[PDB]
Amino acid sequence: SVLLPQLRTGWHVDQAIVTETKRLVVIRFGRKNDRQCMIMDELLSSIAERVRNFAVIYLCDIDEVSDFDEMYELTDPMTVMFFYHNKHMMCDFGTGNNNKLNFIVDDKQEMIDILETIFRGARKNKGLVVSPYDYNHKR
RNA sequence: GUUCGCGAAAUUUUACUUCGUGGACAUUUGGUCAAUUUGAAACAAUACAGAAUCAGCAGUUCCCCUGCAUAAGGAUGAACCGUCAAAGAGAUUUGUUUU
Repeated sequence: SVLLPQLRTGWHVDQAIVTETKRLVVIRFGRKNDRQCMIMDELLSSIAERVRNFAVIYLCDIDEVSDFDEMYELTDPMTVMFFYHNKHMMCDFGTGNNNKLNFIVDDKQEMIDILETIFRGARKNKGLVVSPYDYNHKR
């Protein structure tokens, strides 16, 4: 958890998205007290060093910044989201919501494969990517 | 209350109509192509998932064979033997077989 930096204003979020051209921007929207928010914080905290080349991971709190709540429709304790060149990325996970992310991923390798596949499909301008894993038993 | 099935009646055995009877009798979600159009905001155009394959040499790493170099190291053969050159001056001797 301490490994990943946190974004304390909406402008740190926005500039974090704008100033980074060549690698994905991954934000976890959620609060420190939640049960599901710390788990993806640990999972993403282990993965950050492997992936630092082709992606970077940041942290955002909903109570700290409530500005994006209505715009991206943030519900559930946590939503992970993926941004490439200011463009919100999108991938059909089988969860029925191709936007953002909700559930807690299990294995490191499955999440690194999601990051890798979203990245690779993102370099081609492709809006929708198809994950190798449809988890929809979860949602 | 809806259908399927069996028994009874009114008529031409199956058929309609009604009685006695055995089941079956929920709705949704997980279902978005991406890319592009100077405006009070709609899915209307514009694409439309088409969103290179055989062969050759060389080069790094080790091994062997054969050359040439270099550093060291060895083995053996080779018939004949070492304390000047020129010019000038002085001193001593010099009848017949092989010319």
